[PDB]
Amino acid sequence: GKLDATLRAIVHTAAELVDARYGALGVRGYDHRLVEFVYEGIDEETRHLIGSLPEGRGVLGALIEEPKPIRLDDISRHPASVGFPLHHPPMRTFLGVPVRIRDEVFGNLYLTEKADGQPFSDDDEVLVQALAAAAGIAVDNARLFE
Amino acid sequence: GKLDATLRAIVHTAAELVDARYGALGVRGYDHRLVEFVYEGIDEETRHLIGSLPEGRGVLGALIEEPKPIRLDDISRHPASVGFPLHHPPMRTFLGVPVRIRDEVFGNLYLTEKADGQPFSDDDEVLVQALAAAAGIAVDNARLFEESR
Ligand code: HEM
Ligand code: HEM
Repeated sequence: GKLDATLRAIVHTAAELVDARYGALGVRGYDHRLVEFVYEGIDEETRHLIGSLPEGRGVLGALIEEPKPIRLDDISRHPASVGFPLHHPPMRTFLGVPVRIRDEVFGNLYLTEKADGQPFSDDDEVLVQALAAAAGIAVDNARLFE
Repeated sequence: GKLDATLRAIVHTAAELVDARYGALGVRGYDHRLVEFVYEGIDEETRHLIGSLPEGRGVLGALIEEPKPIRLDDISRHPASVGFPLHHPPMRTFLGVPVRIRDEVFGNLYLTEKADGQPFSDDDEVLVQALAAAAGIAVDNARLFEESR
């Protein structure tokens, strides 16, 4: 539509910008279930194989509690990592930022598997922060929340 | 402090993702002159020989005085077209969107010359809009202007 289409554009744009194989952005509602879930790097066939949508339970729920960008050379190092459900493709390098405006958080933007086992840089972080802010404006524009 | 590197990254990713040969991002000051001019797709002979920075005099200011994106098959069939100074590459397809945040317009981001003479698409314009809004965030964060502080 308009939000979905802009969210998809951001995820695609961020992955390209930071040169990541995969990207997602989830936006969650009042019940903490997703309203918007947009992902890059995986076709519809593997998507259906993965099955359930994420619960945002580990590193990603660290991202929503904190407001902090999370930038990791290996996500399994992080205390709150829970690992991946079967068929989900393996990923180690992780760059995730919150999607936000004012003191409101809507969800997150996250990228994995930077080309060759290269770590994400701070350059990369600032770009993903710029795009996650563009995503905050887009959600706030669409309204969606009280 | 990364502002310039950020904009150069944005312009580069824009041009490539939309298949344009050329792309540029200009931010102007309170005095209507460029503060930042980022461009992609040209050598140094050429850049030196274009000479003078653009004044934002035609289609580029159409984007200035009213937001909304401009997407054209042929630059010269916009009633604002001024043309190009000598040495500047000829450009026919155009895709332009204002760079901005809140009620502030800091500049414009633009692409020309989709490969194969193809025209810019809606999807092309959506992506660029996304990158331009991120560029406005980046200009805003940089506290370059008083309506940021
Ligand atoms: C294509 C880009 C994707 C990226 C960048 C991505 C990222 C991640 C990351 C970093 C984790 C780590 C969990 C942790 O250790 O805390 C994870 C787990 C998980 N992912 Fe993905 N993912 C993608 C695609 C998908 C898709 C398409 C689905 C499902 C339809 C999905 C569903 C899940 C589920 C159910 C988990 C278990 C954790 C949870 O519920 O939060 N992912 N993903
Ligand atoms: C490489 C990416 C570039 C793009 C996409 C681009 C785009 C354009 C476009 C579309 C116009 C026509 C405006 C109109 O006719 O209404 C134009 C004109 C012009 N360009 Fe470029 N340009 C690029 C590079 C440059 C560079 C590097 C310079 C100077 C160093 C320059 C200087 C000018 C000048 C002086 C004009 C005449 C209009 C004005 O003064 O605003 N251009 N350009």
